[PDB]
Amino acid sequence: SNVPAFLTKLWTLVSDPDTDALICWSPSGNSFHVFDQGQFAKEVLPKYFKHNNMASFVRQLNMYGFRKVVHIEERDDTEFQHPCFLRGQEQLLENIKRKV
Amino acid sequence: SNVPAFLTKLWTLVSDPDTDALICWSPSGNSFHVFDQGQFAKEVLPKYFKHNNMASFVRQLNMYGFRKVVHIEERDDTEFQHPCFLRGQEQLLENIKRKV
DNA sequence: GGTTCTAGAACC
DNA sequence: GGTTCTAGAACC
Repeated sequence: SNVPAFLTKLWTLVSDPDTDALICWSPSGNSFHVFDQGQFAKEVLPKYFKHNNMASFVRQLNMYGFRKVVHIEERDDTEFQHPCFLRGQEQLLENIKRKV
Repeated sequence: SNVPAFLTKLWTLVSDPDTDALICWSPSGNSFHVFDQGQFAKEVLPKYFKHNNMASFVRQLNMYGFRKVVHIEERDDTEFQHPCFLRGQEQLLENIKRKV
């Protein structure tokens, strides 16, 4: 396949029991969460990407069409969502498209 | 004076010995640094602002014309700068202007 | 106005 | 293309 390396890395990042303490799939599998935003940034992002910044990780998620899921009004949790980014459906990452 | 509350809060945030471990003036006084970005976010921002997010703190700094100082190529440090935001010159915060 | 979310554009 | 920096616009 010729899927972008961001998405195969995201898939791996999320899909990793050892990682699940800081970023894991939602129990249904239609979204993924990230806890302790700043530790994840510091302790996980560099092992997959060429930086250590949540800001820059998020920027990609937006560029590939992901949208944050809003938690409405403590709870240091950030969740993201894309229709073709589903736990049972790895072959759907091919269908994701970065906007250029 | 009728200076915006963001800037009086920034001034206080930076200018506080107890805070200086996570955000302090540059030794000359022409800029301010922030260390351990994520802890500052979590442990300081909420005591001055209605959130706990660096992203949203930065956004204001940009809105009031601050510009990040680039550290060029480990070093978990972020520095910001504004010509009318100087340690000896509190009365110059009146001269700062948010773009609208 | 402050906060949050997303995106533009420059620099790699 | 990925990263960084800043800003637009909607929602409060």
